[PDB]
Amino acid sequence: LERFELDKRVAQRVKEQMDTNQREYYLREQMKAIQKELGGEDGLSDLEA
Amino acid sequence: RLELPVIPLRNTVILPHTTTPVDVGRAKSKRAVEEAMGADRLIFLVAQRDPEVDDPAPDDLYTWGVQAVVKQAMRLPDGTLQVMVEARARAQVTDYIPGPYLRARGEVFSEIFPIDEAVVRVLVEELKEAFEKYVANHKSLRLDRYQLEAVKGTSDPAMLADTIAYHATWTVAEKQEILELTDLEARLKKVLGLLSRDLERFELDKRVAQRVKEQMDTNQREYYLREQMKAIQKELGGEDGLSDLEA
Amino acid sequence: LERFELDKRVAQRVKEQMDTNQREYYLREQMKAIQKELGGEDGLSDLEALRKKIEEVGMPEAVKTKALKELDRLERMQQGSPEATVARTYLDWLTEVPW
Amino acid sequence: LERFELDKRVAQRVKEQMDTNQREYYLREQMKAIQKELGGEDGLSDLEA
Repeated sequence: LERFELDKRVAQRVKEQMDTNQREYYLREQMKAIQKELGGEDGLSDLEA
Repeated sequence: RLELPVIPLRNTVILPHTTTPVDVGRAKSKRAVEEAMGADRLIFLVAQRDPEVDDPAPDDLYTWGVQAVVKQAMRLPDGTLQVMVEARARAQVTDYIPGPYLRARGEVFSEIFPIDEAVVRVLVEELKEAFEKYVANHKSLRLDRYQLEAVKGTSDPAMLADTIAYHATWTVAEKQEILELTDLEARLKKVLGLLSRDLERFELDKRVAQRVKEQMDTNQREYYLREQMKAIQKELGGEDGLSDLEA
Repeated sequence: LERFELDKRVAQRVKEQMDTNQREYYLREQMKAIQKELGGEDGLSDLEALRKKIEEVGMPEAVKTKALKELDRLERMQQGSPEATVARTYLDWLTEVPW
Repeated sequence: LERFELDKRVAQRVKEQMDTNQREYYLREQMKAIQKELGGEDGLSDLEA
């Protein structure tokens, strides 16, 4: 029964690891989407200039 | 003019002519409701000082306010005295004799009256289409959707602004700068501008939601394609990255 | 008509400058929440003290635009680094000298 | 009563040391089977070496 309790415990730790990985991916793409919308006015790059 | 108890608040700003439940959950303040019934059942609602304190003080009010009045005599047996109000009109303070219990020496109401009413007609129909599509857009409001279909037909831009700008969330200092002028049709313009900024931030949210989704689908496509490349190297196999190692 | 419309276009620039820069207020508010949940604190109180100290000391406006082009390469990276700390201390050394 | 209190406490902490053994043992079982399926039985030979 201790073995089964240990299985539930590592099951929950697994699922939480997944969801923080997923949301941190989501939010870095949020950040860069917002970011290039902000830098929308300037589209000129240094090498093209 | 009849001095009235300024009954203290948590965060809620009231506009005139609106039935509103005020939940007096403070034993420093329910006795101010006893003093309100000892003051012709009358209230004078002045805004609580921002970021909140829990003390009725002279350093915990503002420089305007409105009067209200009891509608239900509701007791809650937990330390709260629920009062139903309806705000009258805007006035101010002659002598705020401080507290417990706080009062202001009451005024008469500030009485501004509409001229230039066809611009008000254009701005009421702009308000109408604006609030219409505001309800249609912001579904984070979860609003009652059976009401402006009933109350569209009136022309009372005071009461129109009251009930229309009442139900919807924008912050406390904006409630202040509506509450804190005698200027009428400019504050109607202010409400319309609030609606405009609502629609603006709505559409900017939409835009960055779409940029999110296309970056997601792009990364998934690029992963699928790099696996197509790997497996093509596999089923060519003569081009193994390995017989060079055995050689 | 012509003078009223001069004042009208003045109020047009008033409205659109308020719209645009309160709109960027909204967008940086979103970046506050995002940087919080990913890293530590509100970006460890970064890029807000620098942004409020560029506008207040001095300065010639070419220096100010030069600094605002250096805040934008710290919107792309904050981790580490052997790369972003050089521009960080560069703009620090810029903003701290007197005008 | 006192001597048998001593016996019961020392035996229960014998079971506590057995609980430490069961924790580290069973989790070591799980982690080495996972480390094996991340290996080919090599990556299991050379790391123990």
